[PDB]
Amino acid sequence: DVFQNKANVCWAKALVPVLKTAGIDMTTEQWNTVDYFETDKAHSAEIVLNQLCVRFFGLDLDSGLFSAPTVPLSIRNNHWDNSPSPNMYGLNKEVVRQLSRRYPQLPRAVATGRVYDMNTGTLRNYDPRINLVPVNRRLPHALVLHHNEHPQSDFSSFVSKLKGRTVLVVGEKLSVPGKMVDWLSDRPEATFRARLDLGIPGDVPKYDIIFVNVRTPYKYHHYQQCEDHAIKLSMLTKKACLHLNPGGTCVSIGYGYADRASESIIGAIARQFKFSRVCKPKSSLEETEVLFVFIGYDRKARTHNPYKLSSTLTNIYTGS
Repeated sequence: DVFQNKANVCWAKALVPVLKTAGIDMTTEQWNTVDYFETDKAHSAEIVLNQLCVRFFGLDLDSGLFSAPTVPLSIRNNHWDNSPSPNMYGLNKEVVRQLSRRYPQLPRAVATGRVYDMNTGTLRNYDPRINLVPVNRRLPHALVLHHNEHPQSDFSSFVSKLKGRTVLVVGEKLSVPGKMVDWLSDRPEATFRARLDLGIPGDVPKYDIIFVNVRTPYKYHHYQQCEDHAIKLSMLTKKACLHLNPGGTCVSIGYGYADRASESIIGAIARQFKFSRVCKPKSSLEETEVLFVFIGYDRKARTHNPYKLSSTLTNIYTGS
């Protein structure tokens, strides 16, 4: 009803009873501020929950604010529902009590379904721009000071320069001279034509190089753009690993890993390759944009290179 004309928002439906525990009752207009709701695309109910928790209460899920085992979020088939399951969520009152020490007005917000404004300590009506960043989370790298309006980047040259015979370009079209290029996209010209919100089709083959040429809109904050891109990291970039030949390379547009999902996904991917780099070629104009470069798909157990990518992101984003 709130959901009329929507085919792929079962993730928003599964959330309804979860949000209701924090007094939250989303209108259609409020769901419209989640982009995959507006464009009616498949999404993770857990990433969405994290994102709403930030917007509402200035904290992400790691705070435990929704850790009560009240309502399950489950995936039967490939859609979300509330079918019985150990993966349970719900406003946790003990955590609210503990947090009210630092945020005395938070109990009121989770009772009202209003926003707890981290900047002012007061209540507010919903708007996605009040709590831009979760305050319980130590970001693992710096974020840009400024974001401007630049022309879209072109990575043809960068992909050409990579070792590899066969290339799968995912998302936007890219011509890559000297390489055999398959194009995966919902565009009708595509070599393999598919809905990308469903992820990489199991039926696509293996490649020496996969390029995820997918971007996410900057709307109002670096953190916002990085968290909106996360579902794409998971559905495309992470699945790309199952379509690499031994020693192949995965390359992906990105905005860092400010949010917890992205950080989890990038780590899962990085630990499968001999090398993990962050590059920002002289073609990447947008300030928040980077390429994640994973070379040497070998799935050998090695030691954790985590501060390397963070340092590099930090230097990039502060300009250093």
